Amino acid sequence: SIVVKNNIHWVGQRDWEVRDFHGTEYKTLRGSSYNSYLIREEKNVLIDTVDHKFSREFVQNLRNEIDLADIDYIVINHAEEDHAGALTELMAQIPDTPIYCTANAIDSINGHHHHPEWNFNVVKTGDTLDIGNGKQLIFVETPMLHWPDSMMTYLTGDAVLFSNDAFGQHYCDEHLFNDEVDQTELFEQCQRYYANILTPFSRLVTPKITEILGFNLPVDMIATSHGVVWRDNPTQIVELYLKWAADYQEDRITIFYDTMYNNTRMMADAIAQGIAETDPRVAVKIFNVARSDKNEILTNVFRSKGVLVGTSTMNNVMMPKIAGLVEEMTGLRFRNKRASAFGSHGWSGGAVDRLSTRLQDAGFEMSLSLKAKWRPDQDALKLCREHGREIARQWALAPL
Amino acid sequence: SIVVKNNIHWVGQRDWEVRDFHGTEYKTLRGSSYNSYLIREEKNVLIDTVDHKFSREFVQNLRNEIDLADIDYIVINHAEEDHAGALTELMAQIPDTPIYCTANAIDSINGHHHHPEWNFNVVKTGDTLDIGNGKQLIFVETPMLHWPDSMMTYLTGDAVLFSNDAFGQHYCDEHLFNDEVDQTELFEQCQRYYANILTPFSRLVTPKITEILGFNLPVDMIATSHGVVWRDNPTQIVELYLKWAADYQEDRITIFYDTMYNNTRMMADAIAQGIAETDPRVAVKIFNVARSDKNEILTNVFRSKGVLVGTSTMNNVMMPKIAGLVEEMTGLRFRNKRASAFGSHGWSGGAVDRLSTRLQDAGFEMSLSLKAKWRPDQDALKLCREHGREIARQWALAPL
Ligand SMILES: Cc1cc2nc3c(=O)[nH]c(=O)nc-3n(C[C@H](O)[C@H](O)[C@H](O)COP(=O)(O)O)c2cc1C
Ligand SMILES: Cc1cc2nc3c(=O)[nH]c(=O)nc-3n(C[C@H](O)[C@H](O)[C@H](O)COP(=O)(O)O)c2cc1C
Ligand SMILES: [Fe+3]
Ligand SMILES: [Fe+3]
Ligand SMILES: [O]
Ligand SMILES: [O]
Repeated sequence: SIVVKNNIHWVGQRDWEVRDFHGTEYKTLRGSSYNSYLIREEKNVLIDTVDHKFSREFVQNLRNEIDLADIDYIVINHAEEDHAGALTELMAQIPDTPIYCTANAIDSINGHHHHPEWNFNVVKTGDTLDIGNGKQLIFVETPMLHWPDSMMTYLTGDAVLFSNDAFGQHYCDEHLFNDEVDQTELFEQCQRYYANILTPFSRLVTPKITEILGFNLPVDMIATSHGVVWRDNPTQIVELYLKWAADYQEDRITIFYDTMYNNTRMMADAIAQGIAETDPRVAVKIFNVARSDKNEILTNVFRSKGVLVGTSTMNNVMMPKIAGLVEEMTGLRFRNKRASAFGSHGWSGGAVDRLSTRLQDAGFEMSLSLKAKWRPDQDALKLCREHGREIARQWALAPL
Repeated sequence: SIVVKNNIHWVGQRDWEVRDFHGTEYKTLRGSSYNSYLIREEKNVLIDTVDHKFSREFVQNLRNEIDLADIDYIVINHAEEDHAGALTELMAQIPDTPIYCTANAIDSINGHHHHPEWNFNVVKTGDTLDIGNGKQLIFVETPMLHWPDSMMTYLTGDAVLFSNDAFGQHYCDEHLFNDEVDQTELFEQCQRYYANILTPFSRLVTPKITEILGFNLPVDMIATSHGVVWRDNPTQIVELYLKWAADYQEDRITIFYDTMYNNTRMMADAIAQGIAETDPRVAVKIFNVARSDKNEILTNVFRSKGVLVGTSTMNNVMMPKIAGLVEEMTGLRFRNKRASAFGSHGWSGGAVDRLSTRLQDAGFEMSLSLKAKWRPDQDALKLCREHGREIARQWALAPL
């Protein structure tokens, strides 16, 4: 274990190896950690657990810290596999230990573990749990941030906000605190996490933060369920979350596509040239969805004012990886972003129009599409380059 | 080179390494070959070329066989990259050599190579090209089998049908003829090819074969553009194509899904049990689309009377790999097949209904969906098992 502050002990698990989250839809290229906390005051309180893969390690490590029978309360901020996976193993040893969680958490905990006989205590925003020595826990409901059952737990005196998933990131490191790790890598993992997971709930982020700020609770540390404990200027990640939630965009355009004979790739590169020579302020990124990291593509979409998506026509429809990515973007609900579909075809085509419609269905404001037949010659490449110019002029944040 | 028959020389290229075709949408697990043929009678005729990766090897190997200036005619059955990729390199040495192809091939050849100054000769069904010694080429147009430009070339006397893509397969072997290779592996690669490439054009296969049969042309060998030369009972692959084109299905059900916490997987396995204990005649296959070979999944769909597709709800939509696969199936146009969508959800769900609709859009006859919340308990697994029973009864090819 590691001392977070005073009697707050980190009893979690580092994961140097993990690469796949949520099936294979989130790639953790820098590993992750599953943060669990044991508070030892007059009462002993366990906050969350860890991923099911480390269930036996978690309980054994917990035994080394404390007699399991001496644990008074268990707090479940969020009943996802990677935080509540070792719960069954733990409750098998101490089945009478009370669990404090939201009403929705009773449904999600019972939904996986199938042990409704456990002693649940529904908490709502403002509810308190005294743990002695003048300290108490204050619970804050945060539904759909990012699950119906989600909440945060605040510890008075020590002024530590146990935020669970919120403000966390998938970043594995031997050091626990934010000021002890690589700042660039930390930011990248934080932004990657928000972009790929929290984007659809951005409308809920600012009101909830505003609500919490109204509570006037001092914050010395933010202890999340993933990655570092924020202790040095801890509200920096809160400020980032406020920025990211406001339909975030930079002067940036992301271009991605799939291609069978590189015809659409040729179009994509020419489009990029047209943009770059029209608006020097715009940053451009290009990805082949079949050869690139999907989560990196989505992080760039999140960062972009607009996107261009390319596909050739394959059996009268679009290429499947493009269809898959557009479906996923539809779920993420990007806002105030623009889009244009492009691609090559052999005869009757149709995938470009089909893609433009689905981009619109995903919530993008659509500009005109760009089409070409077979491999673009010099004349066709000029048209693609002109398309990039036209797009750059239209999507300009400012004149010229 | 290798002697196919008499003065017909195989001047193609084996590809032991290739794993990706059409971007990454076709996995060639047993490599492939690109078959090109040089006929040396009174006239010298080159039939097709090879993939662009082996362009320099192709021309050099061709030089070792014949003075390039002595090549009289070039026949392009089909102007796809993997057959016309070395054409530019070749025509750079012999630019005056006439090219015989369909009208649509002029558009596809010029579409990639951008050399309209080449000497094209449009051929249509029944047209002939005398090459001396009492032998002639007879051309047969086969539009949308599988490209607009596609055709076949028949050589009289030797009775060899140069079928290009048709009846071919991605199977790399040192031996050239069908009777010299592993028969099981040959069948598997043949069926994999038809299922993943030719399925949407099945309605065109039987009429074209019937037309060709009416020509009463003797067939000693079928020399395709991929894999083996059919010399021993060569029409066996034609008979397979007739079977496969007739909305082919076996008493088989394919189940595939994606899952984040294995909840949908649990449903899939229970569904399979219900099927197996209801109808012993049905063969069942189960795939996780994120962990399986996509082309194998599609080959099984092709072989199946029906499918069940699983997804959990992810940000109010379906999992992207499932969305991608359903798009691809929409393009393949499977016929006379049934489907049922299933999956787990956390709260409001919606992906199962969404998937059922898109399966219907893909052309499947839909049965009722199966839904469950979080991880299925014993009661829920009984319902899933009952769903498999109900599906097995409904999709029964015969009573009981
Ligand atoms: C398997 C396959 C299916 C195709 N289906 C269509 C089609 O349905 N309609 C069409 O216009 N072109 C079709 N084409 C032609 C491609 O769209 C054309 O080659 C395009 O220029 C390739 O673009 P890309 O290199 O970006 O993949 C198909 C090509 C392949 C290889
Ligand atoms: C990233 C993520 C997003 C989710 N979005 C939804 C949703 O929008 N609606 C819903 O009902 N459940 C949602 N869920 C809950 C899952 O559908 C639920 O956990 C389901 O039982 C998982 O099924 P699986 O194990 O087959 O993936 C979401 C879960 C995750 C991890
Ligand atoms: Fe988490
Ligand atoms: Fe081919
Ligand atoms: O999580
Ligand atoms: O091909």
